[PDB]
Amino acid sequence: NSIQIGGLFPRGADQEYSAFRVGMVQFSTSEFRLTPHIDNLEVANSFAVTNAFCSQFSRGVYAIFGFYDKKSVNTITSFCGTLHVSFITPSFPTDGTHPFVIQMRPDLKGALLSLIEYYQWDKFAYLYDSDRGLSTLQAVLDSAAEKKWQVTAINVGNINNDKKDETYRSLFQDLELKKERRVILDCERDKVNDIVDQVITIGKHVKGYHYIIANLGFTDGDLLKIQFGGANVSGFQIVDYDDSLVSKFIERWSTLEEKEYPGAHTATIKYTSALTYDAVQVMTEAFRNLRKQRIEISRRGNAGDCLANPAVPWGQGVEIERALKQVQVEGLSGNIKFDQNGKRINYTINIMELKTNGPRKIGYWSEVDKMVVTLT
Amino acid sequence: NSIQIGGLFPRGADQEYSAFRVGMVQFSTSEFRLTPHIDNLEVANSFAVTNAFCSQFSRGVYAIFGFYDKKSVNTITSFCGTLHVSFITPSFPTDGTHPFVIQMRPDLKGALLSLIEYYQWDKFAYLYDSDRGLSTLQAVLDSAAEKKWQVTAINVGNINNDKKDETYRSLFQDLELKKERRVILDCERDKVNDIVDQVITIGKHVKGYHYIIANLGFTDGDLLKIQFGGANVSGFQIVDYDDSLVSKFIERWSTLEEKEYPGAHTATIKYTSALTYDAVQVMTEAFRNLRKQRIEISRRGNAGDCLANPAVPWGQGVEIERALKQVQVEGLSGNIKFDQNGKRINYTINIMELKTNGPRKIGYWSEVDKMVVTLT
Amino acid sequence: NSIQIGGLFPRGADQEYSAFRVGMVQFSTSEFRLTPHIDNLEVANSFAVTNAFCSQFSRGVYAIFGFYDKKSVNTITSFCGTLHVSFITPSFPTDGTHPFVIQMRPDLKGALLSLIEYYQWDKFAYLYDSDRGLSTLQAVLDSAAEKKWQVTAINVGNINNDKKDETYRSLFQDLELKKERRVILDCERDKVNDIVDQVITIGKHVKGYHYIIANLGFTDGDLLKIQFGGANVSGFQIVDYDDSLVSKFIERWSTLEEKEYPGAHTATIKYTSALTYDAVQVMTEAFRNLRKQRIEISRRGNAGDCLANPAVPWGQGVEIERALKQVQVEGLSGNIKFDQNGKRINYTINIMELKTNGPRKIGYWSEVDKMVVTLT
Amino acid sequence: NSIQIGGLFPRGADQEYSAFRVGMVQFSTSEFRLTPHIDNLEVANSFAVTNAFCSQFSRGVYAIFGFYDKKSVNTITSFCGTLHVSFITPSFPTDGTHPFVIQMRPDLKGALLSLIEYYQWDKFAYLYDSDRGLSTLQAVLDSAAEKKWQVTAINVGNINNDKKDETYRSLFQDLELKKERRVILDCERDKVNDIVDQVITIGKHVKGYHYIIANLGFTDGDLLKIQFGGANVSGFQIVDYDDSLVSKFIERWSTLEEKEYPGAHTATIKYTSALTYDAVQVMTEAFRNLRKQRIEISRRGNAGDCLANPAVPWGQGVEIERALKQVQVEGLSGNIKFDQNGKRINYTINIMELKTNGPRKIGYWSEVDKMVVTLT
Ligand SMILES: *[C@@H]1O[C@H](CO)[C@@H](O[C@@H]2O[C@H](CO)[C@@H](O[C@@H]3O[C@H](CO)[C@@H](O)[C@H](O)[C@@H]3O)[C@H](O)[C@H]2NC(C)=O)[C@H](O)[C@H]1NC(C)=O
Ligand SMILES: *[C@@H]1O[C@H](CO)[C@@H](O[C@@H]2O[C@H](CO)[C@@H](O[C@@H]3O[C@H](CO)[C@@H](O)[C@H](O)[C@@H]3O)[C@H](O)[C@H]2NC(C)=O)[C@H](O)[C@H]1NC(C)=O
Ligand SMILES: *[C@@H]1O[C@H](CO)[C@@H](O[C@@H]2O[C@H](CO)[C@@H](O[C@@H]3O[C@H](CO)[C@@H](O)[C@H](O)[C@@H]3O)[C@H](O)[C@H]2NC(C)=O)[C@H](O)[C@H]1NC(C)=O
Ligand SMILES: *[C@@H]1O[C@H](CO)[C@@H](O[C@@H]2O[C@H](CO)[C@@H](O[C@@H]3O[C@H](CO)[C@@H](O)[C@H](O)[C@@H]3O)[C@H](O)[C@H]2NC(C)=O)[C@H](O)[C@H]1NC(C)=O
Ligand SMILES: *[C@@H]1O[C@H](CO)[C@@H](O[C@@H]2O[C@H](CO)[C@@H](O)[C@H](O)[C@H]2NC(C)=O)[C@H](O)[C@H]1NC(C)=O
Ligand SMILES: *[C@@H]1O[C@H](CO)[C@@H](O[C@@H]2O[C@H](CO)[C@@H](O)[C@H](O)[C@H]2NC(C)=O)[C@H](O)[C@H]1NC(C)=O
Ligand SMILES: *[C@@H]1O[C@H](CO)[C@@H](O[C@@H]2O[C@H](CO)[C@@H](O)[C@H](O)[C@H]2NC(C)=O)[C@H](O)[C@H]1NC(C)=O
Ligand SMILES: *[C@@H]1O[C@H](CO)[C@@H](O[C@@H]2O[C@H](CO)[C@@H](O)[C@H](O)[C@H]2NC(C)=O)[C@H](O)[C@H]1NC(C)=O
Repeated sequence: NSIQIGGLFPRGADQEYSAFRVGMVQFSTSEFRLTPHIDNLEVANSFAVTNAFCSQFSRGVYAIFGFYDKKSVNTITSFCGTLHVSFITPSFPTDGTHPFVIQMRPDLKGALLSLIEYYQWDKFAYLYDSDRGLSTLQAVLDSAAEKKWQVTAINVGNINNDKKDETYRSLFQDLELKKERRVILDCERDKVNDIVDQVITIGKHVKGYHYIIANLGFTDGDLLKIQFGGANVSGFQIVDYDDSLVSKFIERWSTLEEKEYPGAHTATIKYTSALTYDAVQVMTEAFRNLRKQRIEISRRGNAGDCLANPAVPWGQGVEIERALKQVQVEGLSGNIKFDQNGKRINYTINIMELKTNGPRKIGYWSEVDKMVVTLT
Repeated sequence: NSIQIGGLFPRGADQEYSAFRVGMVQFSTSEFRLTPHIDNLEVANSFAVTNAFCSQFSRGVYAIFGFYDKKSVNTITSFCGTLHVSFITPSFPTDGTHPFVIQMRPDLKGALLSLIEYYQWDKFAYLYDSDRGLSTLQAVLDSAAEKKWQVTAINVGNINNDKKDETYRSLFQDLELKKERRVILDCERDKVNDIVDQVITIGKHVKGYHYIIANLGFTDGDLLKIQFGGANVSGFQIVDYDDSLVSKFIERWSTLEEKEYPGAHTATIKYTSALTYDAVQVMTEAFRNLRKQRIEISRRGNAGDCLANPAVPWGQGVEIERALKQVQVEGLSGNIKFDQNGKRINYTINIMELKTNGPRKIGYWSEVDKMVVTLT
Repeated sequence: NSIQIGGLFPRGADQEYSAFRVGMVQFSTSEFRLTPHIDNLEVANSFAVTNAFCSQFSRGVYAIFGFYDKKSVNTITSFCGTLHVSFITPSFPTDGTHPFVIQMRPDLKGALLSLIEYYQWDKFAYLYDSDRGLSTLQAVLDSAAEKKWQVTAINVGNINNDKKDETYRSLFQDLELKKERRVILDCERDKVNDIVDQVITIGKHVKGYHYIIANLGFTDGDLLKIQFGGANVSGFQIVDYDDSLVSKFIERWSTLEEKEYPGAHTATIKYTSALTYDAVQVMTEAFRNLRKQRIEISRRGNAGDCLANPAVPWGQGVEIERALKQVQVEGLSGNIKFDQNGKRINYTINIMELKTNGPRKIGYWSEVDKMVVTLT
Repeated sequence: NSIQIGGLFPRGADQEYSAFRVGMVQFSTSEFRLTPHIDNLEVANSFAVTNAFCSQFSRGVYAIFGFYDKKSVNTITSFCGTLHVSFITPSFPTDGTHPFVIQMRPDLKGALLSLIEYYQWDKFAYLYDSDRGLSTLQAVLDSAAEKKWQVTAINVGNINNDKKDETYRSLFQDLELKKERRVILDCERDKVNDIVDQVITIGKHVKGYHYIIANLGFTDGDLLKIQFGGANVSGFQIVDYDDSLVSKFIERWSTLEEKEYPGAHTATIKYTSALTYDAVQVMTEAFRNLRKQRIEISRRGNAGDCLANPAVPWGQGVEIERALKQVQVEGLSGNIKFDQNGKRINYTINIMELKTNGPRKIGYWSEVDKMVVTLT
């Protein structure tokens, strides 16, 4: 027995594809071995996204895995919820109840606001980028209205790379006029690193300036260049490198070569690749549970084409969705439990601060609890 | 000769389709005869949008007219820019330079900020809706950062109809705590009408309050219920009902029947329908200019399909885009000139206020000029 | 046996006729069977009223039910007192002791003045209408002479529908000059509804204002549009919807159909219909008491005609009047006891106010007692 | 040739019937002599009013003359406007556009308010009686609202004759508390005389107390008993005893006996009888004009009965109405001109003050002009 699936990896996700392969070979069980068909493309081009989607749909697959941006999430959700096709993705969640989508990246607004109100903040800033959405921004604004805050929102995505230095320096210069020393950074690795570069240039890495990285790869970025500025730097983490299974995976990972497994001969791993690993795990577990449910869902014939008018769903797809949304395991990120829509639940988000002795966890967060303090 | 085009209209665009037909029958001529191919659908469904686009592309069209939304704009832009197929639309303009897309709805952030600084505001509120994007909100915030303002942003898009009453009344009830007497409404006609209903129900249309309808359909809404409250009100109107050709069109319009041309036996008209009329005008003018420039665009063969790998555009698409962007005429909205990106320029936006007698034009805004007031 | 009566209902008394039929079918019994003879007409036309009266008198009726107005009350009273034919009516009671007329609508001047002195008013306004007379106005004035008040009386009866808007808005506009924030509305349901519409349109339902609905149909009007304005409101309600038999009647009432019993598939009921129900009740009780007292009333011969000169009454008319005035039962309006003149006594009028949650009974007024407040 | 008409005179209108006969014999022209059928009755009993009306309608008459009170005006207006029958009356006018009615008593609100504002009044009283209506009261109240006055309205009609002295004395006693010396009296001869008696009893006839009699018989009442109190007494007049025709009529009138012409051996005459005279005159003139219009309107057959269902008008009645409403002569009251409704126009109202030398005219009033001052 075998299975046909699809992989939508953007040009440049070498580490993510490496982790995908590592998981496919680790969880490989002769009882049922999967057979994917990768398709790399510009993920921000809905045209190519739909091309690959229809290719993998006609290929006769049951589930699809891949990323998406704020320019293709709508396309993906529509196509999936129409053709009743499960789509797994670590990319940012969706601002709605989009079915047939398995969002592995947990939420962040909760822990972010918890940390904020824990540091007792009332006037700060928020530098955002539209590369992921504006749900965090909307949550921040509503919490400010309900908390009597004074936010200073700014966008740093439309700013090209040719005038970045001049612009950023201008923003940091005209920011001190309001005596604003505390700051937030809702951007990806590239943007946060460019911003830290501009910061070290202006020399604002001195103490009194607090910084929050509103992502999960607090350890993936270049940090040692500002760890000595005495600044109040913080950040979140989703992977805990000090656990049994994650440490074993890291041992098996760093010892790999950068030729047959690019972006894999390191001690740290991107949370995106960790979630790709966990996604391989959960897909294997769901298909195994189906195999153990005394059910065969082999497509009767060719699945068809996207443009089939009218639509042409198949209930066994709903069964696959229900199976995927009924999993509970422990992966690199931790307890992986889902809800009826697809979002994650009952997860852990380790908080981290940058101290002279390196990053140090100072507690965790969850949905049932508020922020916790562990480091005495 | 004859020409074939496409049409994408939502479920409920009766007035817009009527205006489209009116323009088709008015601007027609023996020179060329358009051959539309209408296709109604849920414009917020990317799958249906792709289906309609591919149908009208296989039909062998030379251009397309239609609307879009926050959940289909990226799909439309990608498909057009890839297939080199133009696409006219009055919907909210894109946040970038997307080729092969003719935007008819001019920008609003400039005039809005000019009006705000004219009224000399420093602490107000902003009610937005996830219907046309948050470009206006982002601009308001990134300009408040430099204008020393205190904004209070709120969303009203995720509100259901059963709880709309209790929710709206809670908003303004909370705003009393902050002493918020000045407000901005960046919402659609129905949403602003519901907001105004709740406002008058609560008793806030009385003097001491100010409101701003952040849209071009100022008169498009029902203001008679808030005209005699004594509260400041302001807005924008892209069509000046006191002009020659617009008055002639209104004469030909109100006289018509609500049977063959629904939403037509009235003196008011929605800016969406006005822009539809102007769109038909500019398309006819462009095709006439092309046929007059001793040119040939007729497709030698068929179009194939969207998913033809690799993508295969056709040459005359660039010429058609250059034509549609090389137009300078006048219509309901006023002068109609586009830039390389396709957005409008050298346009005017008449500012208005709600007096006890009726809404009068206090001034107008431009791109090369600021908010020119009219003291009279 | 059977009994024949008459019925005079205006053009539009659907709810009242429905309540009449409901009472006829409810209070019926094998003891006696009523035999109504309905006759609709313009109640404000004395000629038509005389025609109907003479028709139903020649028909050989033993009593009559029906309404009247300021232009027919004298006709009805004279005809009845001359022919010794009783006449039940919920319409406004007469300004005197007119025999053979059973008034069901209890007085209001006492409770109104008690409420006024309870709120401690000294300078207010009074809007009246030439629809039920000016007894309330005359009493208000002759009591202000002794209470040291400053009244501002205004009429709204001679206002047409085309100019109602501009006229109503002019009234309250002029009242601002006198700083008139307290008001009384002695008008019908439709008139008070129009007044309230114009009030909310102008922005005077906000705090700092007080209103009093000088009628028993407090809930009969639409208050949801003025409930959340923040302005004081008060009124009277003769039917307490929170009682056993009234609740049972409402259960039997709302369940009914709007086809056979129009204006019946609702939980609210107009005091006119309630008094119609109570009128049927008391008439049945009186005829049963008569048949039980070993009496005979059946007319030996016909009735002749109204204009029989000289007038020739019949003896049992005085007995029927004594019976109808010798009744003491309970119904929707409450206890039902009459005096020698025929007006009601030992009744109750529940005072009410408009709270944000709903209209609650703050107290009640009586004849032998004053305005008993309920602090709870 | 002859004519049949009707006369509705209340029991006690001996002087009015005498004047009626005097006019019928004076204007008696052999060209056409009228033949009335008098019918005395209690004018405040609509039953008897309708009885007499139907009697004179079946008798085969063309026009009707008589009085009415505030308890029969509606009956009269309805019957007339229904059967299209002209009704002449000196009684108080109607508060509406009641057709087929000839109101000979001019208006009074105009001249009353003119005199008031001429004496420069701002705080006074108003003692009214419902024996005529409340139009004067409503006019006074609206003029007060539009003039910033402080009126003190009081009713003295409901007060029986057994407690009149005690009540009146109480009102005069508790009136001085507001320092109210100026007073108005809107009552008939009996009530005004009783009030003057109570006044002379209390001794309030001293100067400083002003009094206005809001009727036209300022000279018909008992005045010499208070003419010496030095009070500021005023009053209106409609008849000027110092003119040619009126003086000749008085000469022919006083010389008559009180046996064949009761209430006629005097030097003064009631304005009601003067208007009866003028009504005889105008009816004769209208019938003469019809005779001179080459038209015969003899009823084809028996006119029928009131209760004829449906109604049974006749256009020649409309012709009679148009003829009566197209007269212009000079009678005891002066220029008698009518309007489309029936009211009078272009008349004179001589004002009068009570001085030690007796009543003295001090000007006049009209509809085209305001109050005038003649007595230097
Ligand atoms: C950077 O991080 C350090 C912790 O490593 C922060 O230290 C402490 O900051 C808190 C927050 O302000 C202080 O608490 C407060 O004291 C102020 C004094 O007026 C009071 O108003 C607050 O309500 C609160 O109680 C705390 O005393 C302070 N202690 C030490 C040893 O630093 C530091 O504030 C952070 N700086 C920035 C710019 O975020
Ligand atoms: C509604 O609109 C009216 C007029 O458009 C506003 O009246 C305006 O109120 C502002 C502030 O109260 C006035 O500005 C101030 O004027 C004084 C001089 O009186 C000056 O000393 C201050 O420095 C400031 O400039 C403005 O003059 C006044 N406009 C007019 C025509 O009188 C009103 O405030 C608006 N209401 C709301 C709730 O927005
Ligand atoms: C609407 O109703 C409320 C309450 O029913 C009214 O509040 C009432 O206002 C009056 C006058 O402002 C208060 O009377 C005064 O109270 C003070 C003590 O605060 C006393 O010294 C005065 O001699 C006088 O009695 C009354 O207490 C107050 N009621 C409550 C419960 O606070 C309000 O005025 C009404 N508004 C209108 C427009 O009628
Ligand atoms: C009774 O009638 C006599 C006329 O025969 C009135 O005489 C005059 O009354 C007028 C009205 O008040 C006086 O005019 C005023 O003088 C006051 C003084 O403060 C002024 O405030 C007014 O604006 C007006 O100009 C007039 O002087 C006075 N003259 C005489 C010789 O009496 C009398 O007032 C009447 N009394 C009453 C109680 O109606
Ligand atoms: C939520 O997730 C936690 C993850 O720890 C669940 O709890 C424990 O589950 C892990 C496996 O994920 C076991 O190894 C542990 O023995 C469990 N107990 C403890 C104390 O760690 C937990 O059951 C999940 N559910 C809820 C409702 O919290
Ligand atoms: C911008 O638009 C204006 C119209 O608002 C245009 O100028 C008018 O164009 C006509 C020709 O169609 C000229 O005759 C007028 O003189 C122009 N207006 C003025 C004030 O001169 C034109 O398209 C643009 N004009 C400018 C100055 O940019
Ligand atoms: C006035 O009306 C009341 C009802 O509001 C009546 O009294 C109730 O009548 C019942 C008999 O039907 C008695 O059992 C109750 O005791 C009465 N009420 C009270 C408080 O005692 C009755 O018709 C009149 N009562 C009075 C006191 O006038
Ligand atoms: C209004 O009535 C007057 C009454 O005097 C009319 O005028 C005079 O009419 C009388 C007859 O009624 C004549 O004897 C006079 O010769 C007329 N003139 C004068 C100066 O008295 C008058 O015509 C009527 N019409 C209007 C519009 O006022």
